[PDB]
Amino acid sequence: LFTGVVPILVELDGDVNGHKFSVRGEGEGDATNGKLTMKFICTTGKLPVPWPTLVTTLVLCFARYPDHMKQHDFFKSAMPEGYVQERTISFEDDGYYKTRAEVKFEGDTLVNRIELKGIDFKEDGNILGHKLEYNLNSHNAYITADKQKNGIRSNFKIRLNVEDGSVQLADHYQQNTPIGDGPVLLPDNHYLSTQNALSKDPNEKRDHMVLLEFVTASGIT
Repeated sequence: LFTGVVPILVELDGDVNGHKFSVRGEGEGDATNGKLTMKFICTTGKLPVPWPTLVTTLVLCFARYPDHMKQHDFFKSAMPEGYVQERTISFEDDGYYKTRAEVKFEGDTLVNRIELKGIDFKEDGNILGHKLEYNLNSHNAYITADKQKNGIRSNFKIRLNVEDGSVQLADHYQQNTPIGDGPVLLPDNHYLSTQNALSKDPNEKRDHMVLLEFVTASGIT
């Protein structure tokens, strides 16, 4: 199921401050090496927010969990029926993203289907005003079990690069639960670490993002 390369489809329907948009993505995942390769297209025209602010919303089941941590891989153990991933994201000095997603297999394809709402952004801020560099730093995230809520949680911060040279923080608050609320593997506390390279397709005319990404779990011997 995750042994070799798996095709991925991402579908995101959003609106920020009432501006409606949609993103579709295709690529593949290789959980053996923790590797993702994707191309995302804005199917509604110009993306009304910067692409770097959507990377975390646009499949942690492809993180590399080494052998000794397989008993702590919530994301794969919930497959193929899948999980719900929900986030609140607070942007420094600006608005909020509220996201709900279902991650599951639909046939041979791993599908991430997302709804996003962005509330109370400034029209002339860094997000709606498109003032971010086209880049995303490497980041770490602490993963904990929530036995009460039958799932896992994670709170982490992302550092966005602003075109004036400053840094803008995005505080992420995350919760995952299995689709169907059935029995859930409860991991011990551990970390996920991500590297991501954002680029462009020199022949693509639509608003788009090419992504190469590497995610690895650590923290349990």
